[PDB]
Amino acid sequence: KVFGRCELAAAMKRHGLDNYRGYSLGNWVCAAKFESNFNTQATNRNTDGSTDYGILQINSRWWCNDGRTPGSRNLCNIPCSALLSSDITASVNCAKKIVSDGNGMNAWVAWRNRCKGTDVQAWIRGCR
Ligand SMILES: O=C1C(Br)=CC(=C(c2cc(Br)c(O)c(Br)c2)c2ccccc2S(=O)(=O)O)C=C1Br
Ligand code: NA
Repeated sequence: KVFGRCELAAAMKRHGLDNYRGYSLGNWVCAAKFESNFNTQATNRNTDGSTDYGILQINSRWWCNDGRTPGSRNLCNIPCSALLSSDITASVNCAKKIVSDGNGMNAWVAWRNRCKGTDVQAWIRGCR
């Protein structure tokens, strides 16, 4: 599913991401924009053999099981395919674990390089 901007904001807000660990909703929408262009079926194969999955491009080395990332963990205790669903619940709850790592949203390269420090509030402009 390719979400609309405010459609994703509403789903992320309903799922509690607005100011989660201090990160305003716009930060999460911005991260999803640049990680996946709002597409739940986004994937990217990395150099190390891991794969990033879903609207927030969550990685199989630590967070989900795809059966093809040797030596990896499954800390969110989900198949990586669950991160591709139209329903973003699994991606959101796994992201909450990630952002609690200690490095916050810096875990998302696209957030650090394209959202951090910018006017992230624009990403929820006009939404209810
Ligand atoms: O006592 C509660 C009550 Br009541 C609600 C909630 C949640 C919730 C709340 C709202 Br409101 C909502 O719109 C959605 Br969707 C889920 C929730 C449930 C499962 C997983 C994550 C959440 S989380 O989103 O809170 O992380 C958790 C506890 Br504990
Ligand atoms: Na894994």
